[PDB]
Amino acid sequence: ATLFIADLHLQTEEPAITAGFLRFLQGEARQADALYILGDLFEAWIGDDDPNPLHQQIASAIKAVVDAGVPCYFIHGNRDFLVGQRFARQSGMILLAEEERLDLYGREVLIMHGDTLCTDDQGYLAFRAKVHTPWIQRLFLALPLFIRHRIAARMRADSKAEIMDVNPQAVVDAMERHHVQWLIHGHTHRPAVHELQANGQPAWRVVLGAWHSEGSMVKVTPDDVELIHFPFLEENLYFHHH
Ligand SMILES: CC(=O)N1CCc2cc(S(=O)(=O)N3CCN(c4cc(Cl)cc(C(F)(F)F)c4)CC3)ccc21
Ligand SMILES: [Mn+2]
Ligand SMILES: [Mn+2]
Repeated sequence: ATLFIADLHLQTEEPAITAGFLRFLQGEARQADALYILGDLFEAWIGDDDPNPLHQQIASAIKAVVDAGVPCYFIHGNRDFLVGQRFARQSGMILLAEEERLDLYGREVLIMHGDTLCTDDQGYLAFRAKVHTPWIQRLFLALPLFIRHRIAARMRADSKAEIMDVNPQAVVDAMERHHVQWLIHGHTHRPAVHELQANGQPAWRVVLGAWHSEGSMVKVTPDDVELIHFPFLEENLYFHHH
């Protein structure tokens, strides 16, 4: 089985999500054929030279899965688009492009984070165009770490002062550009299975859920596609009247 997760938004202020991800990496991920992380693994990223200890804890936990024989892949999200090759080497993950076509047990599946499908939020897509410009990234990464920390903290507070869903035609355009009947993405935080038509045949868009109160993953087997929700920590059972 191949596993897909996204929108974990890991941060030191949310240790329960971190503990759930570590339990997921030590358990379910070890039995998988592969693990794909489709963006927004971290709530924020200002560069691989960030000494945030959470980054090294996550990197060593993913590396343990990679050392256990499970290849791990990463597609950038809107929050952690600055994740680079330094963290990829520390974690053993392979960085993929914003759109990838996979062969999962015979069926061709398109994977992406999903923010590029939300073409109705032109305010966001302008922001995305800027921060994805290579010379803007090189200039930001050259700034000192404490400057980058203060830039990110101010932009988060300013953005805090409602995620737009995908555009239906953008979905059709992507699945026809890649000639696929299956699409998996996250970003929108609306876990669902949508039926549509692409390339003159029925197609399906599978959406991952954010790790808010419980975990979320998509499991693709040769026999089916599964959207699975599970608790973060081990919910130890313990023991009404007639
Ligand atoms: C809609 C959306 O996605 N948002 C909204 C707010 C937000 C903050 C983060 S962040 O905290 O992780 N961080 C990432 C790197 N950022 C950056 C990068 C570059 Cl290349 C140039 C610049 C420059 F503009 F300062 F030059 C700033 C600083 C902020 C991530 C995503 C988002
Ligand atoms: Mn997200
Ligand atoms: Mn996102």
